[PDB]
Amino acid sequence: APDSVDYRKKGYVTPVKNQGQCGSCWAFSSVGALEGQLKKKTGKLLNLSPQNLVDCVSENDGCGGGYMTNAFQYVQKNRGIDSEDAYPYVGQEESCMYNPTGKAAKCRGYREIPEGNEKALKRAVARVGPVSVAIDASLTSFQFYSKGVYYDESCNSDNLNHAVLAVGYGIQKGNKHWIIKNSWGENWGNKGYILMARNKNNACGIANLASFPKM
Ligand SMILES: *C(=O)([C][N]C(=O)[C]([C][C]([C])[C])[N]C(=O)O[C]C1=[C][C]=[C][C]=[C]1)[C][N]C(=O)[C]([C][C]([C])[C])[N]C(=O)O[C]C1=[C][C]=[C][C]=[C]1
Repeated sequence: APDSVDYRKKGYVTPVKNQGQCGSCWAFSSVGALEGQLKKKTGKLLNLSPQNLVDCVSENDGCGGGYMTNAFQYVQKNRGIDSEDAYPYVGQEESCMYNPTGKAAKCRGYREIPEGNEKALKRAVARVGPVSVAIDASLTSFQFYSKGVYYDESCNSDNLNHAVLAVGYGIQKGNKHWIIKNSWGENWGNKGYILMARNKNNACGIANLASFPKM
């Protein structure tokens, strides 16, 4: 059977969102992993609140930045994250307004992935599901991508600036690839997604800041 898994066609992933002018890609990513696990456990997908993370994870910078692990730690220590209808995305920073009633998910910790480990990452996405990863997105070839398996010898594994979410992997045609869910509306890349090279020596440092929440 094909060495591939694509969570989109299993109801594990939600519609592609646009982050706007807010640097909350880390919030979208975190929430993306939370939704994947939700579906795994409860069997039903629901849209979680990225804004809830933006305004409440004080350990992070809000629209300035943040780490997914910090957002995980928050849903565990606060025990609950609202749904989108319970705490809509306003495209900017505002006072934390967690509405306990609107809670739609919980998590009991989180697990990282060995820095620079693509084999282990494959195993995670295969075993656990949608993993939150961070890559170097500061590159024009990446931004105007439209189709195919993305690869550029200048993607810097040391400059992780954009958080994203791995929804699977595969071989489009000869080339191994990580199926990525970006957060720049669905007008970007291939309807919101982008296939990135897999096994071509830790391309873009996709496996350097990976993690997954435990549920
Ligand atoms: C993300 O939101 C980061 N934002 C983006 O990558 C881009 C910015 C652009 C300059 C490429 N997107 C953006 O601004 O959206 C605008 C837009 C919307 C729709 C269409 C087009 C454009 C938030 N990420 C962070 O804050 C990250 C967190 C993780 C990557 C760690 N912070 C970061 O990378 O800096 C700190 C850091 C230090 C050490 C190691 C890793 C990270």
